[PDB]
Amino acid sequence: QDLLNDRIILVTGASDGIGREAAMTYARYGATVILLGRNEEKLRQVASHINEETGRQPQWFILDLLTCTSENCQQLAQRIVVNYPRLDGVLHNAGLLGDVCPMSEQNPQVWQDVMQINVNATFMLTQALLPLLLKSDAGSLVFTSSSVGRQGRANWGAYAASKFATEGMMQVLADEYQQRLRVNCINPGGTRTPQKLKTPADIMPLYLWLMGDDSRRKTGMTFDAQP
Amino acid sequence: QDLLNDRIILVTGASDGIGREAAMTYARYGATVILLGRNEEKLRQVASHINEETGRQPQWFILDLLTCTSENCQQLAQRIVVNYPRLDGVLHNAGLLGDVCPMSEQNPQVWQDVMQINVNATFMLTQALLPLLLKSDAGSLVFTSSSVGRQGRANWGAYAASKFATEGMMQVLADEYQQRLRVNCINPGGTRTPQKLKTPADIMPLYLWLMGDDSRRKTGMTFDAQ
Repeated sequence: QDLLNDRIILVTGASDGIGREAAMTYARYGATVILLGRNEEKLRQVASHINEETGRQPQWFILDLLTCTSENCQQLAQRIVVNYPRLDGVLHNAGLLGDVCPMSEQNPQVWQDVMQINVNATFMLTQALLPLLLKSDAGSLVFTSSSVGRQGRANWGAYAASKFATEGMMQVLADEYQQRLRVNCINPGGTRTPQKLKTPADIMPLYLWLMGDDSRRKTGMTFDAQP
Repeated sequence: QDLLNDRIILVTGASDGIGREAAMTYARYGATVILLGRNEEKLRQVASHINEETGRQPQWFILDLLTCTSENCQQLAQRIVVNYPRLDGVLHNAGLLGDVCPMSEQNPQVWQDVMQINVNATFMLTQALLPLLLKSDAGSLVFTSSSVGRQGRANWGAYAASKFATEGMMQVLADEYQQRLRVNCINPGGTRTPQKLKTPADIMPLYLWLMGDDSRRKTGMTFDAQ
C-alpha cells in the first residue's frame, strides 16, 4: 500500500531491531527513508536490504549521539538539505537502556550516558531538524518512550528518568507547535529485543499511523504500540 | 513548635531562596540542620542567622551540583558520617531554571547544565546519602518538582524535561524503598525570584509536614505547596 508515498522520513538508531524494522516498513509503504546511526557498515547493510526488498535505496548519515555536539547536528542538517527539500517525519528511535538494577547500584557514568543519548542529544538533533520539518505540509516528530516513562518502577533508574524527560520534551514541543507540527511518543512495549513477546514487525501499525495522514490532527500524545 | 526535635535534616541549595528559608524553618522547629551549597560566605551567613534564632549552630558542607562527581558526593557523605549518626531527612532544593524560550531557541549548553544539576547530580547525591537515610527510624527524601514536571508547556524547555525526570526518579525510588523510606516531591509553585506572589515563608507548611511524623508512610506522591 501507498500510505507514505512522497514522504521523506528520517529514522534514528536505524540499525537496531525496531529502527531497522521501522525503516523497512516506511520504505515498503512508499517513503523516501533516511537512516541515521553510529556505524557506517551496519547502515549500509540495512540500506542494501531495504533496497533488495523494496526497490528503494535509503541514504544514510553518521552521528554518534553519545558524543555529538549541537554543531555536529547542524552539519548533519546541512548535508540533508543538499539532497532533500524537507523532512515529513523524524522517528527518534536511538536510545540506551543502561543499568537495570536498584538506584543504590546504578553506575553514575552509565546514568550520564543514558541521559546524554536519550535526552540531550535527542533534543540537539530535534533542534537541528525543526526547520526541515516545518517545510513539510504536516511534519510528524515521534519520540520513543516506555511504560517506565509514565510510571516509574523499581530497577529502571536512568532509563525511567530519561523517558519521563522524553514525555516532558514531547509535551513542550507539542504545545509550541500547535497547528504546525505533530509531536507524539510511541511506547513500543516489551519486544523481541523470547516466544512470549511480539516482534518489531508486530508493533509496526502504530509507527505507520503516526507518519501517515490519518494522524494529522493528533499531537501531544503518548501511544502504546501494544497495550 | 517542636515538630522536628531530634531530626537531622540535610538541605541543599541552603544558601538562598527556598532552601535558605527551609533550613531556617526546620531549625526553628527543632531540627538539627545540615546546610549544603556552593558558596561558603553565604552558608556561613545562614548558619550564623540560624544560630542567633535557635542557639544551635548548623554545620555546612560545600558541594557544587553543576560540577560534582559521584566521588565528590561519596566524600561528602563520608564527612557527614564523621559528624552525624544518620540522616532523617534530605531536601533537594538545588536547581537551575535555565532558558525560558522556545525549543528552537534553547541554548544547548544551558540545557545540559539544567539536566546535570537537576537530574544527574541530584541522583548522584541521593545515591551517596541513601545509607545515612536508611539509618533513620523513618527517613524522608524530598525532591523539588514543578507544574511543568507534570504537564509540559511551551517555553519551559530543559526545566520541564528535568522536572519530568525528577518525578520519574522519585517514583522509581519510592517503588524500591516501599516500607523503608518516604520519597516524595514538592512543587513550590510561583514564588519569589513580583509583589503579587507568595514568599518562601508562605509555602513552608508542606515542607514542614513532609519532614514531621504526620506524613510517615506518605510515599510516592507529588504535592503542590501550592
